[PDB]
Amino acid sequence: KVFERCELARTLKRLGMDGYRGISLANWMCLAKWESGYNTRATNYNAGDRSTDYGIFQINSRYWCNDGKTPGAANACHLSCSALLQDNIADAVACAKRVVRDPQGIRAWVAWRNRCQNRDVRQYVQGCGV
Repeated sequence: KVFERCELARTLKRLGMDGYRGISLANWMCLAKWESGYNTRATNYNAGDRSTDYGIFQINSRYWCNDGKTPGAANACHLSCSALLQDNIADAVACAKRVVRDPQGIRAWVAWRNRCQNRDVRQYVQGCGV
């Protein structure tokens, strides 16, 4: 499913993402936008290390979810990577919450550093009523 901007903003707030571990809703929106373009079925294979990024937040199989084919990987979210390809984003959100509970926080995604960090991210939530 490809979410519309404000539709996603409202869904994320209801799932308790606003201010989670100090991360504002607009930051989560900026992350989803640059990671998948708000697309829940997005997958990206990394030929370099044999891992795959899954879903709206593009969560990596090396540490967060199990897909069976990634070498010496972990599954911190205790989920099949398939769970991160559903239209219902509850599982993806629960896993994203787990990722930021680590010391790096939102910095775990290099895309956030490149496209969101130190920028005016207000635009991602403007007019959405959140």
